[PDB]
Amino acid sequence: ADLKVGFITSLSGPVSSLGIPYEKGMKAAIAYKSDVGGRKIQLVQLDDASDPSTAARNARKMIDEDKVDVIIGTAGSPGALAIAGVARETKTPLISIANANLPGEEGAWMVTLPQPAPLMVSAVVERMKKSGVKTVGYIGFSDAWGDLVYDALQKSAEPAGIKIVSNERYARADSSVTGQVLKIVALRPDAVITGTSGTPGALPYLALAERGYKGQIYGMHALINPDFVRVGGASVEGLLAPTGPVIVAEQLPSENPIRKVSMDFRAAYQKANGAPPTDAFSAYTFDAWLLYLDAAQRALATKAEPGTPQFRLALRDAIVSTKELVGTHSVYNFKPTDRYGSDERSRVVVKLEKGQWKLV
Repeated sequence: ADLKVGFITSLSGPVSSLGIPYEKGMKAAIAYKSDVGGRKIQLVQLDDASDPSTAARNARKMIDEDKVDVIIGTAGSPGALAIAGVARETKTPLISIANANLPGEEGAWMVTLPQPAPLMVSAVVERMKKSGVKTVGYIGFSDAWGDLVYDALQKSAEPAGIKIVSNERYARADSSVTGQVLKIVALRPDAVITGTSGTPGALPYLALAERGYKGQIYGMHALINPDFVRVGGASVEGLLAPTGPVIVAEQLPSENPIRKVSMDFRAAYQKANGAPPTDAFSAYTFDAWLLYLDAAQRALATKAEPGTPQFRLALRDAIVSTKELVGTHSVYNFKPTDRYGSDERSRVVVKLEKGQWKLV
């Protein structure tokens, strides 16, 4: 009989601008393949309105009523963590497409697809190494994302002998960052990296250029989007950042196995949505589908019947032991005790040139 899969994203509320791409990634996925071992897949979708309490109610309804075997996770981290808790309580695996870190047994029934920030930071620290960087200044948000980037910068740069000379912060809604950037320029670091996201992430770069900074400028994958690019304008020219390789698949060498899968994704996204994709979030949903397709195939070989707790366990067990699954964002290798499955193949460094991201 058929195979039921749950899909929760945000089509309303403050993370709809990510839940909409996520859904487009699900249409691509369906266009690429919609059966496992000859068995059609029935998708059960609900909208969490960017609300975590609603995401958890949605999950319970899919699990208790529709009897889905798995859920492919939602557009924000709060909602993803909410589903993760229902995932554990109901013994139903979750494939999270948002960066959700729930370590230990509490997260035994989830995996997290997006690359963890330290793996992304290490990529641009490696670029600093070959670029002659001996001093780096940091400026980032005064929240958990700013903290995480700076902590990963400490743990990656200091072992490699790069001195961090500034740790300035600012709030997301701040209009000015002049004071902080004045202190950074005075230290004359060889490079400045920021720990930011969205169009507020452009503020420090605009300040550095008005202040006349002629060093290298770095930033995170959260800055890879056309809105940041045009707000940054000339001030972000030459910006170095890590990215999941799908963004620049057409530039990848042929030995990079992510090029072929990324190209399959672009064609399937083209077929279902009418235009080629340019965002990272649709690609995460694709990878989640690829992971489910592969893990389902293996769980079906165990003779456990879909729609039963036993198959839910088989599917979880297959997901969290996946080996060498080539996706658009990573080559996924999962172990039961770790929520993440990305390694150094999960990211490349790009440079912003004439408004385009170029593989370095």
